[PDB]
Amino acid sequence: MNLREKYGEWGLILGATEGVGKAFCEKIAAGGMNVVMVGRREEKLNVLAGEIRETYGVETKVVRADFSQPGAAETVFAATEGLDMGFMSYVACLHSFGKIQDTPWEKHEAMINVNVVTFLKCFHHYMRIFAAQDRGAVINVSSMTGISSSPWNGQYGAGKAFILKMTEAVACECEGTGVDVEVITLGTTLTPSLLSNLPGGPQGEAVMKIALTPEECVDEAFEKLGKELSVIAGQRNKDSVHDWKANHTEDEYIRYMGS
Amino acid sequence: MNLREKYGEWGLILGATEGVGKAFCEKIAAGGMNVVMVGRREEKLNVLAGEIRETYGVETKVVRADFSQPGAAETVFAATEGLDMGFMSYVACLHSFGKIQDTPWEKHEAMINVNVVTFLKCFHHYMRIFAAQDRGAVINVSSMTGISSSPWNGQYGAGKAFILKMTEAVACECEGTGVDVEVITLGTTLTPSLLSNLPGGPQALTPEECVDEAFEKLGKELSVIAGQRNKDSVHDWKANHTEDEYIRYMGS
Repeated sequence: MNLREKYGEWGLILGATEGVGKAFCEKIAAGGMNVVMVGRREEKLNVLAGEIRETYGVETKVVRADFSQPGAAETVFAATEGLDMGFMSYVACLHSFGKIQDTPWEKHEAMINVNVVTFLKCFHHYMRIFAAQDRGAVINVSSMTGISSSPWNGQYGAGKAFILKMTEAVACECEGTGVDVEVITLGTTLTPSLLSNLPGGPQGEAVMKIALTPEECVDEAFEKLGKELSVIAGQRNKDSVHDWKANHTEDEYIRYMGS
Repeated sequence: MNLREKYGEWGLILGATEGVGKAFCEKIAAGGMNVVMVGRREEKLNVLAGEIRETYGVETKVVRADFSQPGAAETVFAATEGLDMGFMSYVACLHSFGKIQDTPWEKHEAMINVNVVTFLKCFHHYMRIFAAQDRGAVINVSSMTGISSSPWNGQYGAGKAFILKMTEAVACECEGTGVDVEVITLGTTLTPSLLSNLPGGPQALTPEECVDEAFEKLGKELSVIAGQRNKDSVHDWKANHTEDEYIRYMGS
């Protein structure tokens, strides 16, 4: 049985053009689902949509929305109305370097909108649909910064922790229903974002000993969907988190991040 | 002698706002030079200028210029006219992920302008000034991609190799003159931009460390690779492997 048969006709990827987003689109398309792909870069989404259609033979719908902006979620809801929905993933994230006081309120609000408000509007709306039909799946993406905290980029971890804890709660609520919910928590992931800050050196190599590909993250999330509630992607990351939790104080972990 | 006494009154940092550019600004201000700080993000430049004046008590001149655009160099030259110039560093770079055919021509021409044309215009203009007065210094910044190549970001490596080999040539030309020229080649450097892309660890040199090494070797060494590990890694790629293996490794 494939994802279309198990969960429903269309899957919604919220933040579809970067690495992990793109890999979600490809995975659900390979699983037979038609793909609603959402993000701010419409041209890039259109290219990806054509690639998905040509590679997988599924239908696509491209929705331009900026998740930092008011009305983004409503744009999405209008785009999916009348579709048989089987899947949602919230992938988008916004962070911004700076101490709390050095980041202007407008940017803080943008981050709240991406990581908290648009996130929850979408999660709530599609959970209503999935719960009413007693059928569907959600995999939301968090970050190890949601566990460690993120000094000098405080809202990264704060927002990702909101996503983590909200999704953990809902994952538990859905046990023994027809809706399967999971949060997958990512560490350092191989993106063009990353590679373009790795211009050379053995230190460039040292990052790949602990970087996962977007595909391996998505593969692990789907392997555990409906079995585990809260997953840390990759073995090394699981063990690293466990060693921080078990053998160090909270302060040591925070301070390590801030060092 | 501090930098002021050795080379001259004003230093010009082309690409002053990001990590390495900022480190150059602080270093030359610490060495007693007034700082011409150039880049596209004028608000950010003004903040840095304020910090430099506040900390070091040197003069600053902020020049808004976009090095991808024609006439950027000529904007900078107008700003430095009448200043006693001692130092220049070309720090700015522009890269763009994609196979050569997938990058639009306009973007290719922008990269050419940032990495080659504006670079060389500035290098030529300020070398004329330094050579005529027989004093001055230039430290240009290259990248290990200029050595390895950069598959899926071809113009980055190509442009950085242009900067590398041009600066190497000029560094040699200046030996035994009052002008000291150096190229410092950087690998992965510890910046906020890198750290934001390492959410799960590890949590390399800092820009400050790279700039410190460059100034330590200025007038002694022509072409420096920043950091001991990077020097050893490039040696081993050069000595123990074919050129193709190194290229394929970067592409993998």
